[PDB]
Order: sequence, then C-alpha cells, then structure tokens
Amino acid sequence: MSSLPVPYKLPVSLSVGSCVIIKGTPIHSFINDPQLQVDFYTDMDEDSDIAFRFRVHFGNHVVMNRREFGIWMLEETTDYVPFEDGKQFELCIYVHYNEYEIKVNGIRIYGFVHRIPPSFVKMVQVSRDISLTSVCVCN
Amino acid sequence: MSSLPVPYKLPVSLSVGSCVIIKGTPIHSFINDPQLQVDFYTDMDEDSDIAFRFRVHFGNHVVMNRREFGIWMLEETTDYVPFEDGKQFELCIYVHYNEYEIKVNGIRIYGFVHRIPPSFVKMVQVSRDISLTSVCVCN
Repeated sequence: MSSLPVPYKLPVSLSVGSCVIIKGTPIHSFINDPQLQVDFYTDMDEDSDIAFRFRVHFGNHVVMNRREFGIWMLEETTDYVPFEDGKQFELCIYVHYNEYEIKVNGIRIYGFVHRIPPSFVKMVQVSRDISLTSVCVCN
Repeated sequence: MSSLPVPYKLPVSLSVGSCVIIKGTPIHSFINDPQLQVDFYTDMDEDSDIAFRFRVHFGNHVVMNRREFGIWMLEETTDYVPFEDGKQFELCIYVHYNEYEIKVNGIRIYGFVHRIPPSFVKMVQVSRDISLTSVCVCN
C-alpha cells in the first residue's frame, strides 16, 4: 500500500540548489516491465510545458525529454538504471545551475541540461508503477 | 556561515500530512538572548495574513500567534524550549488536520490549532538569530 496517491501531483517552487527526493517501491517485478515517471511541469495543468520528463523502464533503460510549446523535443537516454527488483529505491533530482542531476540510490546516472530555467517548474508529478513512501523538496 | 540566506523566504504548498524540517544553529550564545522565528504566510508579501507565527526566545520561552485581516490575535506561549546552547537543532512542524505540531530535536513541545486551513499557507519565512543549514518540505 502506497503512503501517497499515484499519480502524485506536488506543487513546487524550485531554485538552483533544490533537491527532490522520491522514495518508493516498484509494484511489479522487473520481468513484467514496470515503469516509473517523473515530470517537472511548468503548471498544474498536465498539458503545460515540461522542463524535464524522466521515464524509467526498470531493468532496461531511462528515456528523458522535454516539451516546449506543446512539442516534444529530442529524446535522451541512458542504460544505467541501478534499481533493485522489488526493493525500495531513493531517487534524487538535484537542480544545479546547468542541469538536473539524477541519482538512483546515491548513484549519479545522468545530467539533463536545462533548456528553460528550473524556477519555471511549478509542479512535480510522480507516476506509473510504484508505491510512493515519501516525496521531499529540500534546499 | 549559513548554507541559506536569512531571512529565508520559501514558497510552499502545504497540505495535511506535510512536514517542514528546519535545521540550523543559533548564532549567539543563550546569555545574549537570541531568537528564532518561523512564519506560515498566506502570500509572499510579508504584510499578508499569517496562519502561524512561532518565535523562540532561546533558553526562555516560545510565543505563538496568528494575524487575521492584518490584526494580531491572542498570543499563545510555552516555556518548553529544549534547544541546546550553541548546537545545531532540528525544528519540525507537522501539518495535522487540526493543528501544527511543533517538535524540537524530536521532542513535541506544542500543537497550534488551525484557524485557517493550512493549504492557505503559500510561503514559509525563517528568520532572526540562526545560521540555516537546510529546510525541507516533505509529504
């Protein structure tokens, strides 16, 4: 059972130096191809532009993109997905001056460069095949 | 030296179940009568109404109040202020359905009952005689 509802839409204010810390557990085993998605939305409205979408295909790869004027830009990917089958994970997204740094269980896996300033992000949505224990926003 | 600037004005969205976790250190010894203040503001504008003001007189007492239509209401106080002279403290404010619960270094010291809904709080300001290490907002 999830501590928070999923999809989880969290109003936020982000600045350089912020960290979003998401703790949860996949609800399906990896042979069932579960996913996790995190969106940095510019408004509560889910059709608003997205500064950074992060979609993990557990045991497979992560696909990242951004949506500008309603148009998806060029996808970025990495095969580095150090999540453990069936276990709680800790996903940290650090807002640096040039990029979002993504850490999985303390392991840096990617840096997604800002194409709009991160202070334009007003909502973080956590969605798909996870039970959500906690979400924190720290400075 | 402070990790964050003081006064620290943090835009927030709070709901029942939120926790504001403030870590920092008094910048004066207790014989010099330092203070710490935390405000739950309804807007970024510091003349907006205040759902909950928390002002610690270290080694002495805490005074709490709220400001409604620009008018300060009746002060509430407790003498329970378990902060240590010269040390880092952890101040947690939990948003429950009926009250803000205030914890100092894990110790519950007070419950300040809501007179407006906590979701009306849009800014948290941390101010006065502290160096601020971190501020987190968790759900």
